[PDB]
Amino acid sequence: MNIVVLISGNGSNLQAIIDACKTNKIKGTVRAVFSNKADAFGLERARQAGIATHTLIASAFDSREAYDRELIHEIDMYAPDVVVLAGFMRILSPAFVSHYAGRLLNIHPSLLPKYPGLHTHRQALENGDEEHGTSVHFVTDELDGGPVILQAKVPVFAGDSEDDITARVQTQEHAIYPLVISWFADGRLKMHENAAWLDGQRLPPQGYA
Amino acid sequence: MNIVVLISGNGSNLQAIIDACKTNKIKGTVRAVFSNKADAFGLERARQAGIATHTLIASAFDSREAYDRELIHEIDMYAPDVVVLAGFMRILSPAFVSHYAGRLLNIHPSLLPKYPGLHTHRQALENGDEEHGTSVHFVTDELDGGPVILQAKVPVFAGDSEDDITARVQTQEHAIYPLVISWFADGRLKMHENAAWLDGQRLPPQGYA
Ligand SMILES: Nc1nc(O)c2cc(C[C@@](O)(CNCC(=O)N[C@@H]3O[C@H](COP(=O)(O)O)[C@@H](O)[C@H]3O)c3ccc(C(=O)N[C@@H](CCC(=O)O)C(=O)O)cc3)ccc2n1
Ligand SMILES: Nc1nc(O)c2cc(C[C@@](O)(CNCC(=O)N[C@@H]3O[C@H](COP(=O)(O)O)[C@@H](O)[C@H]3O)c3ccc(C(=O)N[C@@H](CCC(=O)O)C(=O)O)cc3)ccc2n1
Repeated sequence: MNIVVLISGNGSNLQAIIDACKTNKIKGTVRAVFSNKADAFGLERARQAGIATHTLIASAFDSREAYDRELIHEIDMYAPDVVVLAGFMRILSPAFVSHYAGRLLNIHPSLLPKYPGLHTHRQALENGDEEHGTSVHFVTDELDGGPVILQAKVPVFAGDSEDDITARVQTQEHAIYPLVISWFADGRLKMHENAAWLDGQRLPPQGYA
Repeated sequence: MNIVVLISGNGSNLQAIIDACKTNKIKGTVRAVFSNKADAFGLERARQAGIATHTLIASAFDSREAYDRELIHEIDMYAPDVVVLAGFMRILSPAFVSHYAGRLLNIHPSLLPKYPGLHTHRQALENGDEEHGTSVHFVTDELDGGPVILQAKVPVFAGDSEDDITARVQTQEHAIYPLVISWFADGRLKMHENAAWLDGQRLPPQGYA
């Protein structure tokens, strides 16, 4: 079970994945870590774990197509069974999505379909939401990004700051992302016809419940 | 690509495999190492590499069936895509072979079908063979042990001690076992109907040539 993780920053989710592989909770290994930002601390987490790292900077390519062409080329050297987006903040082209159809995962910090874009925590707090959360989903060419596999909700209280909420959501992420990856590694989770199936059961719109 | 290696001694072949996974020559990872001997140095090589180790001593079991039942139970916790026998000096039962059918590899220190048993080096020298070598094969419940995938031959000269020939063959082992495993990891090597196939072609009785 070869895992390739794509990141853009801190890498706390990447770390939770690395940790779960080490305990064998995830019966697999992170073979390589890719980042579109050279200064991402996630690259350091990978280097300290003895994991191969690669960085592709946008300015080194003259088109989004060329960038993804090289990205696919480099990722495939590791023969990934699953490609995991963990804080990767760069849109992946349809060609990339198709190439890894059914084996591309993403984690989005909101209770989809709400706040499908950027600044999710900011929006939750400013709109005074009572609940917030995160969603792990299969990435497809669909307009909504793909079928949700699992969500985690967290309460939002009056005094909470954006950092308070962000950290609270990330704690859930560190738990559900490795869990979802373990379901995939175990062959229990599969994507088919733009739908997520767990243990042969078609999952509802907001994931396993 | 999860690899589980079974050993009984030194572990030099295990090391060559670990090294090839590290360089990504083998697009996979050794997830666990099993030994039927607590004193095997190979276990130290594994521990130093941060690889989970397990030892199953024969005296702790009252039947070959019970021993293999536990071995299967423990190996499966790592969800191996390939089980690699590298110096494992204990016969595996038909149930074990069947359980890992098509994904069980072994390396034998002789140019099969010659000297299919023990003390191969001793025999090659005593009979005055001008050639000796090693054979990697898929393990099946057949009388010959399974289809040969690849062999490596070494010349034998007058004046060579059993230690000389053994070391010479060992050098070839370290080259061909990781190669064969890389072919399996790349999806190029498959076992179909007790025969070995590389790139869709049925391999010769004595392996790839
Ligand atoms: N085909 C496809 N489909 C999706 O659904 C994608 C989903 C994402 C993630 C995200 O929705 C943010 N949605 C995901 C998100 O916010 N991820 C959160 O990250 C944290 C990481 O924590 P950690 O590092 O401690 O683990 C975690 O808590 C995790 O939940 C998304 C979308 C667009 C852009 C973007 O327009 N980028 C511009 C550049 C912008 C700029 O740099 O200025 C571009 O030109 O491509 C960036 C991110 C990225 C690529 C995708 N690609
Ligand atoms: N079903 C099945 N089929 C096969 O073909 C098997 C093939 C083997 C390997 C071997 O042929 C030795 N043939 C293989 C062999 O000699 N391996 C060589 O080892 C070196 C390791 O180097 P390294 O450690 O530095 O990497 C390398 O150069 C490598 O090629 C074989 C045969 C019989 C016995 C045995 O009768 N054992 C008794 C007694 C056990 C005891 O005393 O405890 C038993 O009761 O089971 C053991 C090994 C083991 C289990 C098998 N099981």
